[PDB]
Order: sequence, then structure tokens, then C-alpha cells
Amino acid sequence: GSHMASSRQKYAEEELEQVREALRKAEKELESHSSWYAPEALQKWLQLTHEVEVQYYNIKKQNAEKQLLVAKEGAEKIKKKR
Amino acid sequence: GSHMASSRQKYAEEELEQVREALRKAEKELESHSSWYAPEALQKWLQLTHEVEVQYYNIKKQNAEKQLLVAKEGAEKIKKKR
Repeated sequence: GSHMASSRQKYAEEELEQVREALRKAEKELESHSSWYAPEALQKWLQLTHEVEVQYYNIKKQNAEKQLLVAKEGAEKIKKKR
Repeated sequence: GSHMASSRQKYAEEELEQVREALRKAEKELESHSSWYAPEALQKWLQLTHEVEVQYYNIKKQNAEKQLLVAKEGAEKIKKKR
């Protein structure tokens, strides 16, 4: 049968929150750290996070949109029951 | 003194990795889950992740750029010592 979403929904929620919050959390570190300001260490840290998150936003946004595209359609084509 | 980056660098690395990899990890779930395809549960899950990550990319990208802007300049203005 379909390994659907019930228990996995929690993992989805828990990780959704963890992923987004941890990213922002780390930015919170950077500001709380910028209270004293580090050299290239700080610069490199957030710069990597920034170039990575943006690079990844592009790949993941397109991925996500397409992944759900095929899933959304695929699911509502196959799931026609209650 | 400055609460600088040495031990915090590891937390930065560990969390940078955890944040980005967990987001992609969760996409991996979605595809491994789309192998069977869930209804609105799947749709809602990734759609939220997508709208959130993009909303947040915008806020965090601008934040990060400005946070390091002030930190980069501020730090290299203050840190002129070895």
C-alpha cells in the first residue's frame, strides 16, 4: 500500500520547523556574535550560509515545485478514493 | 573581550550543515514518499516548506547580507590587531 502521511507528517512538521528555525537561529547567533564582531571567521560563516541558502533556494524551490507537481498530479490521479 | 569565533565556529559548521542538509533531507523524504504519493498531506507539506523557504530566503538573504555588512565593516574597523 501507499506509505502515506500520518506519522511521517509529524517528522515533516518537526523537521520543517527545525530546518527553518535552525537557519534563523544561526543568524541569531551571528547577530549575538556581531555584538562583538568577529573577523573573516564571521564573514566566512554567514557568507557561506548566504550563498548556500540562496543557491539551494533556487535548486530546492524548483525541485519542490516540480516534486509536488508530479506528486500533486500523480496523487490526485491515483487517489480517487476515500 | 570579544566573544569571538573558535568554538562557535564548530556550532556554525554543525548547524550550517544540519540546516541545509535537513531541508534537502526532508525533500528526500518527499520524493521517497512520492514513490507512493500522498494527497493534500504531501501537497501541504512541501508547499509550506516551499513558500516558507522562499519567504525566508528573501528575509534571511537580505538580513544576512546586511548583518554581515555591518559586521564585516564593523569588525575590520575594530579588529586591526593580530
